Amino acid sequence: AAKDVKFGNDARVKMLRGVNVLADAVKVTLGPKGRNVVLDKSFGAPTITKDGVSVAREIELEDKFENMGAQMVKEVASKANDAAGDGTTTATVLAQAIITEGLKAVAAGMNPMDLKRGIDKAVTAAVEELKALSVPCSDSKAIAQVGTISANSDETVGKLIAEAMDKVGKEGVITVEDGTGLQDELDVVEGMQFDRGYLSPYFINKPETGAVELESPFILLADKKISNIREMLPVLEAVAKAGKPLLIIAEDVEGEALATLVVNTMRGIVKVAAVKAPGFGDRRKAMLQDIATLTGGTVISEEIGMELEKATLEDLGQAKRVVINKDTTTIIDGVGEEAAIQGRVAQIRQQIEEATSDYDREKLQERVAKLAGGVAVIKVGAATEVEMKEKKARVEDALHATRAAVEEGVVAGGGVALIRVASKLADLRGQNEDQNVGIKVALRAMEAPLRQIVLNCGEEPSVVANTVKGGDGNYGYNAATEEYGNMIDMGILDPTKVTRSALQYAASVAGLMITTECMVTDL
Amino acid sequence: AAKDVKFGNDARVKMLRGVNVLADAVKVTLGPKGRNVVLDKSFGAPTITKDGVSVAREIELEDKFENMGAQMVKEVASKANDAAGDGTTTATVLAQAIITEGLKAVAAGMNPMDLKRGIDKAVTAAVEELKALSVPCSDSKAIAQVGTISANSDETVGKLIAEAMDKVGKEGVITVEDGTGLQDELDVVEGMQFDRGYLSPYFINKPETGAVELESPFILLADKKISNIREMLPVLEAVAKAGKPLLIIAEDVEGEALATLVVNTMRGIVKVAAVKAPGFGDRRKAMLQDIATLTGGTVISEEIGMELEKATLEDLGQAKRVVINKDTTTIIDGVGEEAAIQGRVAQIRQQIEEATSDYDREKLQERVAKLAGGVAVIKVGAATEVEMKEKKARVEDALHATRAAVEEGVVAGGGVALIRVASKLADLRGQNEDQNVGIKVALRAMEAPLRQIVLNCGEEPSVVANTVKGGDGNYGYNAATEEYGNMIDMGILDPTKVTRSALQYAASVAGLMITTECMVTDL
Amino acid sequence: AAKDVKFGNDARVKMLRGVNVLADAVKVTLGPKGRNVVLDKSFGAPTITKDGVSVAREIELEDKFENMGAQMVKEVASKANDAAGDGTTTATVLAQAIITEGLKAVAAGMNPMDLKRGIDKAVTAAVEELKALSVPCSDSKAIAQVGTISANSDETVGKLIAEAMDKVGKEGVITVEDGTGLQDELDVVEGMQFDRGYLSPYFINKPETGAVELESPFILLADKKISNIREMLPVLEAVAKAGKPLLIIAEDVEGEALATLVVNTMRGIVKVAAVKAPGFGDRRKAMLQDIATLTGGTVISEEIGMELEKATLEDLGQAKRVVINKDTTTIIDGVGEEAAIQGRVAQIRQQIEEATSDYDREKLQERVAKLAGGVAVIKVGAATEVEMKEKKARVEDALHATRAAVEEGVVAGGGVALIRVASKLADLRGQNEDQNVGIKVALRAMEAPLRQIVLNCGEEPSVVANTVKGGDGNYGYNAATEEYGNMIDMGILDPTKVTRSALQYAASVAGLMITTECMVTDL
Ligand SMILES: Nc1ncnc2c1ncn2[C@@H]1O[C@H](COP(=O)(O)OP(=O)(O)OP(=O)(O)O)[C@@H](O)[C@H]1O
Ligand SMILES: Nc1ncnc2c1ncn2[C@@H]1O[C@H](COP(=O)(O)OP(=O)(O)OP(=O)(O)O)[C@@H](O)[C@H]1O
Ligand SMILES: Nc1ncnc2c1ncn2[C@@H]1O[C@H](COP(=O)(O)OP(=O)(O)OP(=O)(O)O)[C@@H](O)[C@H]1O
Ligand SMILES: [K+]
Ligand SMILES: [K+]
Ligand SMILES: [K+]
Ligand SMILES: [Mg+2]
Ligand SMILES: [Mg+2]
Ligand SMILES: [Mg+2]
Repeated sequence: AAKDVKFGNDARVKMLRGVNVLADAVKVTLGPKGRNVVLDKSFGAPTITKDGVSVAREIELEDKFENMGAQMVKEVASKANDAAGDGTTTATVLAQAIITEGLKAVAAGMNPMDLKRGIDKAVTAAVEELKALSVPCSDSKAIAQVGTISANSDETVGKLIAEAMDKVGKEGVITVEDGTGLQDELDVVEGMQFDRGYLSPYFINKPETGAVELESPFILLADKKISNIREMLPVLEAVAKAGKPLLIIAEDVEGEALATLVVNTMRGIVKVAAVKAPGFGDRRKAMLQDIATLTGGTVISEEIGMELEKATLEDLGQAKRVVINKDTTTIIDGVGEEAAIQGRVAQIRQQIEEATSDYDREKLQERVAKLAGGVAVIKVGAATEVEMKEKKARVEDALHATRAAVEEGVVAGGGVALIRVASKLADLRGQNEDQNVGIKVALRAMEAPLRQIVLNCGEEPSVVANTVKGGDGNYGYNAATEEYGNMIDMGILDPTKVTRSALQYAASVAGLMITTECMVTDL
Repeated sequence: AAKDVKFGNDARVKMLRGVNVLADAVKVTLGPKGRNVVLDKSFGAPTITKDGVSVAREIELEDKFENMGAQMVKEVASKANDAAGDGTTTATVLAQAIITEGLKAVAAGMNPMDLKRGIDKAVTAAVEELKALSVPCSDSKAIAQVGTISANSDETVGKLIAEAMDKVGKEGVITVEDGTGLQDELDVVEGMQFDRGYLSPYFINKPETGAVELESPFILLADKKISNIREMLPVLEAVAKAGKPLLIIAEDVEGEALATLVVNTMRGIVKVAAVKAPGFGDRRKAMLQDIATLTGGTVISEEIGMELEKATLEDLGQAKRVVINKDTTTIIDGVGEEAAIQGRVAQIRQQIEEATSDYDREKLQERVAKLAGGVAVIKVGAATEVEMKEKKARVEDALHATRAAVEEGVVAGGGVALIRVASKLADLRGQNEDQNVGIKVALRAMEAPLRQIVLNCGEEPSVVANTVKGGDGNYGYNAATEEYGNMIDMGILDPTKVTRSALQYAASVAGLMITTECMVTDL
Repeated sequence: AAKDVKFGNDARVKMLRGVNVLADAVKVTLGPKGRNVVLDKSFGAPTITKDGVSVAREIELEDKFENMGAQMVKEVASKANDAAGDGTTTATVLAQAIITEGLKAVAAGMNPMDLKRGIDKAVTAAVEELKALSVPCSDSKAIAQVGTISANSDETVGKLIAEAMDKVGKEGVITVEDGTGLQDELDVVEGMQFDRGYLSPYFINKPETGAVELESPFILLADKKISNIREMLPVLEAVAKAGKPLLIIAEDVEGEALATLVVNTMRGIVKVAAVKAPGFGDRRKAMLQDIATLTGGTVISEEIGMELEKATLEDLGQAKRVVINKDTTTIIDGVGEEAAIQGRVAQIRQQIEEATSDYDREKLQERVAKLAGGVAVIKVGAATEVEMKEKKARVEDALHATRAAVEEGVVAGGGVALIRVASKLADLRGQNEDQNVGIKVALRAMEAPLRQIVLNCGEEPSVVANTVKGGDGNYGYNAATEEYGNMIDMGILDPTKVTRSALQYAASVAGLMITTECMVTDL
């Protein structure tokens, strides 16, 4: 339609106003003294959340240019959540700081593309320095502390994540689920996990988490590809009568003749989903057989000659809970048979003892790790649904933070790591003066997380920032106890991946936004 | 769409205004001198109710932030009703008191997260002190008094509930249904009850009670699920000939080829429902056989070879009334042969006389308890429909309260138990000063139920609260007779579960609500 | 008419909003890095001013409660201007800080009357500590530095004021008036000054400074008070034909038959003013004789028999410029006769050498000091009228500040003195806790001038405030050079009277305002 076109400082201040609205709503949640945000939901009760990305996703403005800025900066929280699942508030705070300082430099007549280049150079240097001063979470062994910090100083959540990592392994699969009591529970049970996603965007359930849940579902397995509808239509009727939702693990499924027909068949009463099969050839068949044995099902094949028309409900597999996400799909609890599971584990161990191929060896080691470790389910204890959603979000944040910590390491929390890397980059220079000003903009924005943490505590951010900058190493400000000390010793640890990702995404988006002179939107 | 975003005290006062609107409407109903609320119904006559959750569910505000506050608080009454079925007004009163005091503390600069932690610590301590203060309802033997208090001092309702618990046992199943006369009736008849729910969210009938009623229905039983629904299609038409609702008890039934098709088939004249069967394997088959014998029906099986195509209406089961709820589904009066029921009971008793396995022992004991106890139906007597709805709500409250009393115990009513536990927690302290303020907020809110009860009587709540606090034990204030005395002696008994649940849910929601600094809603 | 009535926090936030509007407009002008405010004038060009009281007087809000707050704080700048003629921005900043912190304490449930009592106790203690901390400007001898600081670091203005004080004495009268060139001129000329005001409030000219000006005026002197109007009507006609404005000096004149008649006679072409004469009886006659000899005029008396009807234009006195103010009326330049002036001075000196009465001695010494010192005139040099008004305001501020400095002493500038006295009052306590919180409010608000000075420089106020508080003595922050050092050594000196008065007026008004629970205005 007809477009409103704005130029220069008018467009820039409107975009900054939108960025500020989103970033203020998100930044009120930063740190231990960060507060909560109520998001009105079109379905049911409002959501109370301390998660930056949840607040960011819900922000949309009446003013179109302000909304444009809000959406562009909301991309920062979205990317931070997608990458690290944590630090979305920090990423938003950093993006707002870079935007504000860069727009100030633009108003000083400097070339915004050179400012963007300086910001990018500073952020590359800072990512290198973050890697340099990162400390492995195996050496530090503070997975509980990382989980506690990421769960808003909830020591019980961090202890639970630490116990789950001690039980199913630091790389084992852990899933956060809604509990039934008022207490958080940890249950290590038998399950399977494969890194595959749903093949239909309309499969998403009523919750907007992006992943679908199947309660006591029906597992279907097939290594070959079927053509005719009427061949497996009686199987569709049998599934429709089993009472348990259908999850199909096949090589690949379209939506032209299967998803469209079923979506025109239902109004949404039963959630039927299909997933891809990791690997190919012999590996796909062997993983399918393992999944069938875990769930008590069977896998059809051309060589076997078994047809789906003769398949019964008892022949097919059954589970208790399945979580299907784009990144990773996990069958949480498949009944199957414990003796069968143990026998399959022993058989795969014997196969390891037999085979010698390097790729086969590593895939068999992955298989035995998946089977022996099982899954660990953390049931969130909460008296109400709003408390359940809040605590589950915090536990998922702690889970993501602990995974990122054991993957990439830890650094001093409370914004201290960014302060230290900015201090180490004081002598960084660019090609020209505008690049140097962009570098200074990035370095000053690197203090914004600590300053916002301190602002949320009601203290004076400049004094605390100066005291931290005057220190060295992991010296910083415990905002919970409102006192200075060694951040590592006090247990305030941030995953290096979370900090690095927040900085990188904030920098990319914000540096792009400071280079804008014109904005085109609808009237 | 575009979002209105509010921050700090403006958001908090709008949230509190919504909370106050909902809580005032709910709280006018508290205590013996509490009054009624008329809720306008889009269908039929308005509903007159003294039930806090009924008033709460009907509250929705034009202002969006006030509406958010109202919805969050309405969650308290919803959770209290779901858990204890009583005390929703007390839960709302407690939530409003916690929110008001906690928002006052937040306005005093206190960190709301620490206030929430202090509130949670105080509420955990008070739950412990309520458990300690609780007295078993078997020892006290005041089920009639509990039912009388929960029925708004209706001694006839309490006496009826006491007689029903004396006849079918304290754990026997009791259903409240509309009568035909102007007097309340108690009828102990043969029936069955299994803890299973409906498999379709659209199965809810015209009444919004959440449980569906089938009048003189037709019972269908099956332990195995056939593939295609066209096989029983003749049985479906045979059912469609006889105007009896079809309740199908099976292992599990989906809805994407049976419920969706039946929804597209009929417009809702006569209803058909499907439910799960308790147990699995042999236990499920035994339960289905028992239900069929109670209702005079038959159970199909693969081993038997009896196909549904040969099934007739006479072979299938039949009942007089069935109430299907998510928590528990009960067949009130299955139309079956009395001699057959007695013979089945004798055969089962012989099975106890033969069986010895501990799990089999307990399941057989449950079977004989369910069969011998039967069901007790309370026919609510009322001249008009509005009086019927009001009295039925009160009798359901009394039933829930008596169940909670025989389950978890009783305490002094009139808010005296919360006053006593708050007095016992005067020396409770948290980690810091804000946590201590949160504890004091929780303790002061624990007085709110008694104060609101006294306000509804027109007396001065502070004087009565001080007089009660100056006493000890079960000393409190009979608001019906407007005089002080031992609450247990005067029969003002509250179930411990009801009090504890009201406190826990009010605390969870209100503590989360005082921690909000930003609110995002539609414009 | 009909009244809008607001209560509690709604009234308080409206009042605070008005206070904030006025104080923000005023506070943008504080310190060496303070900027200017453009005030729209209904007559002619807008005025550009760095004066806090000029901005404050021009502020009036559409909202009535915000306007009430604005008027109440505008009283602070008005009182500071009336008392010290300087520090009105500091007084406004202090008042805003006291109001903000005190309203925060009121929102914390604290008694505002006790907060006001604590504020008053802290401010009394701080006035005492300022008196102790003050250093005489005779010992320091930094009148040039005081004038430079008060003229917004205009060293030329401070040097000019210092030269004028060296010439006509520190107590000699100095008048700032518009020049004709682009350079500031200092002219020590013969004149007189008596601490008397105009007898009519309608005499105020179009300029709003409150002091009327007569260009080349005609001086009339009289000691005896005649009754009728026709007696001096020939004198009035002689003045009307003379062409020079009339300034009458007498005992006392009403306005029933003279001011009203002269107001109705003309429309405002040439102004005619009447003023009191210093002293009484013989002293009044001697003062009138001295003034007449200075201006070349004559004084009528009953004993002399010289009637006003016989007075001629040559007999009456004449001057070149007259400025009349309520506080003090000064005849700037009267022609008279130099030989007559010298003869009168010698005669009065001989009278001193003759008489011996202590009161006569002191009055004669005052007379000879006034005659010998004469007057100093500072001609403000500016190319345009807007620059003229701005520079004249700054020179008048410097003049007032130098007078206050030689009267009451100096302290460290840049808000350092208030910081030091707040540090000294750290252990001050009141009767109760609310009084102690009021004391803390006053002590925190006494940091506001330095913090606003630093904010106007674009630096971080908390860091500079902490650095200054960590220092001792006159150590502070030169905001012009942006570096720390001894405030006295760098010549940043504030008159002790200016600082003390700003604190006292801010405290009185702000403490009264924090005690308000209801506001009544027009709708
Ligand atoms: N006690 C503490 N003292 C100081 N800083 C702390 C403390 N606890 C946590 N932090 C810091 O607060 C930040 C985490 O706050 P928060 O979890 O609200 O934001 P986030 O991780 O950036 O985003 P998200 O909302 O996506 O989780 C990290 O920088 C962490 O190191
Ligand atoms: N005669 C009485 N004297 C004093 N308190 C009484 C008396 N009768 C009942 N109460 C008290 O009144 C409260 C019950 O009020 P009411 O039943 O209206 O609300 P509720 O139990 O909170 O919730 P709901 O609306 O769901 O029933 C309990 O605290 C009970 O102990
Ligand atoms: N170079 C300087 N460094 C630090 N502080 C300074 C400097 N020059 C002046 N100041 C301080 O700035 C303040 C004067 O500011 P300003 O004159 O604008 O306001 P004011 O005196 O409060 O009122 P008004 O507007 O009526 O003159 C004093 O506290 C003075 O000591
Ligand atoms: K956050
Ligand atoms: K009620
Ligand atoms: K000023
Ligand atoms: Mg986090
Ligand atoms: Mg009740
Ligand atoms: Mg000044």
